Amino acid sequence: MTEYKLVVVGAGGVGKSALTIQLIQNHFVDEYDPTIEDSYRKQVVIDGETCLLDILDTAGQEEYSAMRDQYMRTGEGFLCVFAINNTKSFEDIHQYVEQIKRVKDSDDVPMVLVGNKCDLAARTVESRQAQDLARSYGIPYIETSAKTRQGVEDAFYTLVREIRQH
Ligand SMILES: Nc1nc2c(ncn2[C@@H]2O[C@H](COP(=O)(O)OP(=O)(O)NP(=O)(O)O)[C@@H](O)[C@H]2O)c(=O)[nH]1
Ligand SMILES: [Ca+2]
Ligand SMILES: [Mg+2]
Ligand SMILES: [Mg+2]
Repeated sequence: MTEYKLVVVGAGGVGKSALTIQLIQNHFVDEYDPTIEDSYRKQVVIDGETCLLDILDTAGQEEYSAMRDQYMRTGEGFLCVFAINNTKSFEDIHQYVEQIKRVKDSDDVPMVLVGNKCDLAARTVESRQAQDLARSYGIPYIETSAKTRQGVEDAFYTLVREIRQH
């Protein structure tokens, strides 16, 4: 069966682990344990096709930035996550995308931009601001809440589907 190698990236605390754990294990992680680098795998049917999701949950803490090249070499598609209540995390998205593009030596890398924590009302990144950034990349923008599950499957499955247009 087809295996898809997904990598979840973004600034510390934007909800990468919570997003991944909600997809794979169907519960919300309320506590904040910073990640170094974890792996998850799951068999899912997407558009009538059985496939294996291999998901790498990466470190947002800048301390582990040296590990980025290795996983950007391996990953097939990148979920680029910021939190809609954390403008700096939105501003940090580009540093992840620029490096993925260098490492891949390509402008056409399967990616989805994700504005997470859309359940929270303290919004400082407006959806239109993120839409404009996604448009410049030529990639989808999808808002999510790892807490309520809104958009969680859509974001990951859209990323699968971008690796398939590729
Ligand atoms: N309300 C709300 N809280 C969320 C959401 N996603 C994550 N959080 C909360 O935000 C905190 C950080 O979550 P986490 O998933 O660990 O972020 P991270 O991006 O994995 N951090 P790191 O880069 O250090 O591994 C946790 O307390 C988590 O419960 C969301 O969609 N909504
Ligand atoms: Ca919980
Ligand atoms: Mg984490
Ligand atoms: Mg503003």
